[PDB]
Amino acid sequence: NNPLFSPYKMGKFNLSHRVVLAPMTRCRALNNIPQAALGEYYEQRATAGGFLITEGTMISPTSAGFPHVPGIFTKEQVREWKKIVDVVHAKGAVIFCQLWHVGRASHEVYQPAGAAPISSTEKPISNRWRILMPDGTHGIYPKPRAIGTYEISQVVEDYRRSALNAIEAGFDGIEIHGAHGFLIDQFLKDGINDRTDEYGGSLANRCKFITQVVQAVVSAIGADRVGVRVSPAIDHLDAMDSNPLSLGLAVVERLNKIQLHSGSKLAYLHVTQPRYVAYEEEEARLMRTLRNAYQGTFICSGGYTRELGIEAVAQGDADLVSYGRLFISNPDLVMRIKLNAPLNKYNRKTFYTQDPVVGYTDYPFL
Ligand SMILES: Cc1cc2nc3c(=O)[nH]c(=O)nc-3n(C[C@H](O)[C@H](O)[C@H](O)COP(=O)(O)O)c2cc1C
Ligand SMILES: CCOC(=O)/C(=N\O)C(C)=O
Repeated sequence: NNPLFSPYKMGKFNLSHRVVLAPMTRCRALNNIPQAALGEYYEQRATAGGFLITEGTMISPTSAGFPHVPGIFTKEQVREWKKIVDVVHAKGAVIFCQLWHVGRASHEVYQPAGAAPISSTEKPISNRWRILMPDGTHGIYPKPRAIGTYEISQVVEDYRRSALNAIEAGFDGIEIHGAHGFLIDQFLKDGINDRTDEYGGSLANRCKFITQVVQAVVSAIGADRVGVRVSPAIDHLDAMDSNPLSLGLAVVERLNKIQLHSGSKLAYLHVTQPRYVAYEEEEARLMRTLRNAYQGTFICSGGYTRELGIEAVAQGDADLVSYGRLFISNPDLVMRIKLNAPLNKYNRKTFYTQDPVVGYTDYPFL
């Protein structure tokens, strides 16, 4: 029997199988408003008892660094998300909204009034990386503005309000994007965070921001509706730490403590496999070390296949396995994995284009 199709209780959510739609930015949410195309896309991939995580979603007007990504900070956005959540729920799926602030991984073109993006630091991403522009060219990451503690508290409140908005739209929960060199990771990683106040220096201080964000959303909507994504070891946007495993374990310790204090477990911890990039024994052991340390559900992501996902669940390395690129090109990926049916190729050229159909909803079913 296939271990990916054993049921799993993710808190109060009864999942029928362990194949998860990973969060993926696709840039079809024109003008940051969820569009009907998103409803068709998520409906195609929804299954009864299956778990879906949305594309990263803006928590505020300054949180974007990609074109046409959805927000959930306005009532117009909430109204349009509600239509998408309804069609997914009609298929029996569980769906979480990923809350995403890019921090310094932005550009004047994505910021109100062309202002500088915000970060923990004034250090820019280096010129080894270039940002996708709305016209399909690539631009230069600018120097960010380093925020003070008042502004940090405002950003935490943006997460809190967005979590409440997600519940209003009908989402089952939210995921905190704390990975991949974006705003939260710019506080976590000692290769970025050069602060001398209470949010920088020590490992404890670098973990303060993610702790406050998670506590804020747990207080607002309940721990069992909150997932947290991190990537202590990742090659993306100059987000390195001198001791990735200790960083990961410090975050896990904080999450365990939040659960004890709240008297409830989070929905899950979601960790990117260090092998995953946008453009091996030590890697696997880092994943298992974090899993063994965390008191709760563990989702693994990054480079998984049918065989590797089966291995992960069978060996106890993870409870759930999220798939990205193969879910782009296989709307019925869950069914194909169950049947061991051949998978369709994906076309990177249309990952981030705006067409509501081409490269988005026109990948065929079996
Ligand atoms: C087009 C694309 C967009 C992505 N956008 C996000 C995102 O918005 N938030 C996030 O946490 N991860 C994002 N990722 C990472 C995926 O969630 C996932 O971890 C990765 O695709 C899994 O590896 P796989 O593609 O080999 O399955 C993205 C990946 C792709 C390919
Ligand atoms: C390389 C890791 O970064 C990602 O996967 C991502 N978002 O988190 C995007 C928008 O591609």
